[PDB]
Amino acid sequence: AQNPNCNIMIFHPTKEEFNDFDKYIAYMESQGAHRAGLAKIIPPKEWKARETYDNISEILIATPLQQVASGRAGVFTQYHKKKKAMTVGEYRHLANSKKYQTPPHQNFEDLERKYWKNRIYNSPIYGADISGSLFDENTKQWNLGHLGTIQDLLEKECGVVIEGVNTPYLYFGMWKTTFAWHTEDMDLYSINYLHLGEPKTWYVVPPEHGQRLERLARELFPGSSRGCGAFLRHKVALISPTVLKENGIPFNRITQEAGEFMVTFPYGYHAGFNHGFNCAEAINFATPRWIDYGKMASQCSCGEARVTFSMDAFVRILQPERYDLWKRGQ
Ligand SMILES: [NH3+]NC(=O)c1cccc(-c2nn[nH]n2)c1
Ligand SMILES: [Cl-]
Ligand code: NA
Ligand code: NI
Ligand SMILES: [Zn+2]
Repeated sequence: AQNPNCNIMIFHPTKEEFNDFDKYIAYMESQGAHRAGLAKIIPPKEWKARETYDNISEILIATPLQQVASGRAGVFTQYHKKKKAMTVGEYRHLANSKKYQTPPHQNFEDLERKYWKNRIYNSPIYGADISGSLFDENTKQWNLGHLGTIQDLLEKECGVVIEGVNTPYLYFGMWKTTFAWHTEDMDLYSINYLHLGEPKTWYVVPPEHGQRLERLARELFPGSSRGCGAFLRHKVALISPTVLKENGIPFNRITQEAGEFMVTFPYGYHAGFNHGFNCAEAINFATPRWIDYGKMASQCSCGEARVTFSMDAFVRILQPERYDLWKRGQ
């Protein structure tokens, strides 16, 4: 059995191995990468996403979000307060201001300690889920806007055409910008590229142990759990590595740097934070191995989670018994 301890694996594909995306995902899984929930892929030296990042300043962040915490340093929720629009250039200047800039620190571990000690006392601002892409159209390898669609995957595996599209999103982060514990919609894969800037630290729970995390979350956020049987779907709960370790929850951590890809695997819970101003791009995707995870994915039907149009078909076809109840929550 490959990677029995569910360690996060790091891959260094050659330029030849970088041609066929699906093939490489399958190769990583043949090595047990998925057991960890998250893998890092370092592109070959011959590859680049686009020529420069010199001309990105005019991109608009239509609704920046201020992430306001409640709770305690290691166990907190965050809610997203909407702010007035601003450009990426304006956001970059804000991230670098004395109020929001990354503090002096010795190494990634010192910064990690400062994050978990101090995050709740600040409210960082970020740009999230901005449809768009920064890959140049001439980048033919691992271009996140040119991947096979989930709708086509389902059609290929199960035989029926469905409506819906699948396009990338941009994220602009600053110090302490936080992504709460979650799996992807319908327990899809994700792929995540860090285009520019400071690092992003990730925490992940092996898929085989996701229920352990759920059980702990239920204990630590008891009101939220009563409100929804899949409340981690809401993407607002944080639990620190110290608290995870105290509670015996299996997990791993890794820092992604600019120029690196991260893949999350079906039912791999993840959370993390940004070290300073950065830009990432991400998209969900599927493979044949996802289908069984999609069939079995929990769903939030309390109303809070969101309205993702593309998800409808996925629930409708894979989860017919649940569909009407889920559709009401939409
Ligand atoms: N699955 N991918 C993610 O959860 C992900 C991808 C890119 C950026 C972020 C993110 N970075 N800061 N807040 N959220 C999350
Ligand atoms: Cl700090
Ligand atoms: Na470990
Ligand atoms: Ni995610
Ligand atoms: Zn819910």
